[PDB]
Amino acid sequence: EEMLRKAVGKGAYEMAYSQQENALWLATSQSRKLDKGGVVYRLDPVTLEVTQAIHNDLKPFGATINNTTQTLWFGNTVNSAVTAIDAKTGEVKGRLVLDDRKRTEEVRPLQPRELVADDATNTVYISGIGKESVIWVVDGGNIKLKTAIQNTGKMSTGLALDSEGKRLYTTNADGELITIDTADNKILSRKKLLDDGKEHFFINISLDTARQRAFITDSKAAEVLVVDTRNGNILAKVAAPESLAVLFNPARNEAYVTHRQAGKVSVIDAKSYKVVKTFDTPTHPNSLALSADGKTLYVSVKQKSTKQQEATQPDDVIRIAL
Repeated sequence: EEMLRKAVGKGAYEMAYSQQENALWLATSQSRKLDKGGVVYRLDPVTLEVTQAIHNDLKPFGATINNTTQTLWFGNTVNSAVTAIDAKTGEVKGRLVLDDRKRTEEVRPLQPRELVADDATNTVYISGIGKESVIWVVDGGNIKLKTAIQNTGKMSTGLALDSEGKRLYTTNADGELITIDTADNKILSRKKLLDDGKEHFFINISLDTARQRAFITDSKAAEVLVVDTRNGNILAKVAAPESLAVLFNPARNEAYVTHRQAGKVSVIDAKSYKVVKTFDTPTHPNSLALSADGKTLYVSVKQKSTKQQEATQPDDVIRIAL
């Protein structure tokens, strides 16, 4: 319905929402050439006005929040690290380097991508992408590395957590869905979701744990997958443009999907498995966030920026009253 576009800053990416603080956070990397480090912006959930600017010496990209500890967790992609920030005070609690290797021509350090927090065990799971990706398991209590789950495939970007079921899911560029037992950090199964001889980059995944199903985006194909998390069988193929982020809303039984190249956001009705609404978010939408009540959707919208020519305008956040 009602849409509000608000400029925040350059290099906007992922977001996190806190009902306790009644606030929204946006990770910004700022200018890649002029700025060393980045800023995490605290935003008014109604007006999107900056209510706090947290300067970071490492650029933040991915974002998640532990609702029990009220601790924000950000992925430092270009530094192979994760940052913990107190959501109430805004103080940086500490950082952990996940790949301290120096970059050469043969050595390419793994970079954090997605982050999910287990409020029950205070555990942070971080997807470290690369040729041979991993899942980093971080102790939220003392910001220390517990272990690194091996062999998640090529560019295993996706990450979603089933806290009660003790199941962790990740998706990669090998077209497979990987299920992990969080009780011992071991891969329980992996299944190639499609056997059509086509290339499939499953970038993101969002869970409907109540019905044991997952929504998975694909940047190489023009359809969003709905998958049964018990066996990996495909429940539906929703026709939509090439997709990046996906967020399921249990309060409305809908899934929202960003289309970077199309410049749009799709609303997928999870009962009929059809796109019932498309939001106009011109110029590369990126990440999604929902208010606690499921009534407000937040979309980070990025300007066109290249490796040679950066954007001269800041990125935006769009607030959509559902």
